[PDB]
Amino acid sequence: MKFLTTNFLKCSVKACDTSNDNFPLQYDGSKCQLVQDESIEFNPEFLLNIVDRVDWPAVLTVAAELGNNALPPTKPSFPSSIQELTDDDMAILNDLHTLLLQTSIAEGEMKCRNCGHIYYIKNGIPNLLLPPHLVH
Ligand SMILES: [Zn+2]
Repeated sequence: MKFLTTNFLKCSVKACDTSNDNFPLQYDGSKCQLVQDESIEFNPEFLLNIVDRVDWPAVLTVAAELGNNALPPTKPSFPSSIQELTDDDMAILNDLHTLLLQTSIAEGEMKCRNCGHIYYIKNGIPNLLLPPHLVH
């Protein structure tokens, strides 16, 4: 499951819905095996839409769990059109593409910070229901 998905997965126990600790889940980085899918094509327009949607604090938390400590504490901001993007903006976009879309968890384990429920990812598939669309 793509790194991006960790930004939209909360504990499936209904009693946890009211907790501030139901999301994000706590990924066990000692157990999560990561794989790169480089066949996913870079699309800046699509990526800009994605970056706008993510909860940045949860990106930072999960990334650190999975061994990435090179992200800025504030979500990168970008101009309103592709034409206005700098080379530096594009380099950031490329890095975000690699992180959010090309990086997948093939196998792993993650838990609810509120209730301690342990979930699993097997052959890239979590045993918690995936949402049909990604929104906060
Ligand atoms: Zn829970």
